[PDB]
Amino acid sequence: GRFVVWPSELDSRLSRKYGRIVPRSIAVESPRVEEIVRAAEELKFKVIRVEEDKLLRTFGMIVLESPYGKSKSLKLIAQKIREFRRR
Amino acid sequence: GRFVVWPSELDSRLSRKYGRIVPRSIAVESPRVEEIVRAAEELKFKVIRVEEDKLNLRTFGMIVLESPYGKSKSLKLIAQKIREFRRR
Amino acid sequence: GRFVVWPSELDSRLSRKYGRIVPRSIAVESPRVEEIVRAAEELKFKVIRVEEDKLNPRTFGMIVLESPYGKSKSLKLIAQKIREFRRRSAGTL
Amino acid sequence: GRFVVWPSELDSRLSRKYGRIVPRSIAVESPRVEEIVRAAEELKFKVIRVEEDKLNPELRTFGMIVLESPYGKSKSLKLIAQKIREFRRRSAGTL
Ligand SMILES: [Br-]
Ligand SMILES: [Br-]
Ligand SMILES: [Br-]
Ligand SMILES: [Br-]
Ligand SMILES: [Br-]
Ligand SMILES: [Br-]
Ligand SMILES: [Br-]
Ligand SMILES: [Br-]
Ligand SMILES: [Br-]
Ligand SMILES: [Br-]
Ligand SMILES: [Br-]
Ligand SMILES: [Br-]
Ligand SMILES: [Br-]
Ligand SMILES: [Br-]
Ligand SMILES: [Br-]
Ligand SMILES: [Br-]
Ligand SMILES: [Br-]
Ligand SMILES: [Br-]
Ligand SMILES: [Br-]
Ligand SMILES: [Br-]
Ligand SMILES: [Br-]
Ligand SMILES: [Br-]
Ligand SMILES: [Br-]
Ligand SMILES: [Br-]
Ligand SMILES: [Br-]
Ligand SMILES: [Br-]
Ligand SMILES: [Br-]
Ligand SMILES: [Br-]
Ligand SMILES: [Br-]
Ligand SMILES: [Br-]
Ligand SMILES: [Br-]
Ligand SMILES: [Br-]
Ligand SMILES: [Br-]
Ligand SMILES: [Br-]
Ligand SMILES: [Br-]
Ligand SMILES: [Br-]
Ligand SMILES: [Br-]
Ligand SMILES: [Br-]
Repeated sequence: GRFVVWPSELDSRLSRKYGRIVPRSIAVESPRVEEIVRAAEELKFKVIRVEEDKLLRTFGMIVLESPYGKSKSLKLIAQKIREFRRR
Repeated sequence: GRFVVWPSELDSRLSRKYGRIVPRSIAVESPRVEEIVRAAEELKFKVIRVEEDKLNLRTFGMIVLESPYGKSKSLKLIAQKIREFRRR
Repeated sequence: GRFVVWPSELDSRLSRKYGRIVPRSIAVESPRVEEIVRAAEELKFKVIRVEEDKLNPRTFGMIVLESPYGKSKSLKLIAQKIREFRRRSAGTL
Repeated sequence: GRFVVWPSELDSRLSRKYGRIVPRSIAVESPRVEEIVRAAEELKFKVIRVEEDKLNPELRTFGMIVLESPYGKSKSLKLIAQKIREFRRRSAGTL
């Protein structure tokens, strides 16, 4: 359905307590808003909103619409970002 | 622990497909960012980030919170506090 | 005209080099986005967009407004309105 | 000095009433936040803050940049606009 993706949810540098949701092996180090959006589009998810504030440290959020629930979508996104990085 | 809260997650005007997470009876109608921040503060959750963009005003936003509880339980507690504020 | 207001433009805590536009005596300490919005509404300026980001540590943002005056005059009027708001609040109760 | 750049200030698609500061021929069509940042960096300005919000009505964009420049804002906006025009000509392969 529709949900928010917060980059920390996919960040392998973080504990679950600090925001990571995906298993650390699936997660990637310091995922960027730009990478998440790129993956979402490759995965044919609809991008509803992308907000980014850079102060440079980046703070951001993405709202997505997907054929699947958030958990599954986050994994597909993390895997896609890993692909991007392996090339 | 730490997690994001997107207002649509506790919006009773939305189906689960369109973003709602909490049970529709606990959900509240059109929760505002300010309402969520106020509830979090009353619940002694730590507010880490609050972003809001308002256009023409239609609002878009997110809150990052630190809670002793997981997101599901925290969203429910927040919804209840918002209901309480509104009732006054 | 339509123009952006950046809160630092009227912040007396800041030097001109760091972004303050209005004279220091008219500027106010740490103007909040919400106060600028309230001032604009009392001044009958139309608010087109309000963006704010608050980070735990604090506040960043911008307001797009329409005003019958140029930006420089409008900033001064907003600063003076906020000064009035804060004073009215202080004397209350 | 430090100041804000609001992309509409240099957007040739807009009238002055809707926010455009610089002359229309210097302004460029729909300058993107990222283009302004790229221009500022090329011009040796220092970028302090960049905010952008993109909403699906591809996406409608809203944003602002805080910059530091040796020049006043009016001249900096013109320099930025003309630099973006140059980048775009390069991307188009038209000099
Ligand atoms: Br774990
Ligand atoms: Br989380
Ligand atoms: Br993006
Ligand atoms: Br949204
Ligand atoms: Br964040
Ligand atoms: Br699923
Ligand atoms: Br996987
Ligand atoms: Br989260
Ligand atoms: Br954060
Ligand atoms: Br939103
Ligand atoms: Br929970
Ligand atoms: Br629960
Ligand atoms: Br409760
Ligand atoms: Br402006
Ligand atoms: Br303007
Ligand atoms: Br406001
Ligand atoms: Br706008
Ligand atoms: Br700022
Ligand atoms: Br005037
Ligand atoms: Br524009
Ligand atoms: Br505009
Ligand atoms: Br004009
Ligand atoms: Br005009
Ligand atoms: Br012209
Ligand atoms: Br022209
Ligand atoms: Br032009
Ligand atoms: Br152009
Ligand atoms: Br164009
Ligand atoms: Br950028
Ligand atoms: Br050089
Ligand atoms: Br800033
Ligand atoms: Br804007
Ligand atoms: Br400089
Ligand atoms: Br100059
Ligand atoms: Br100017
Ligand atoms: Br151009
Ligand atoms: Br061309
Ligand atoms: Br040519």
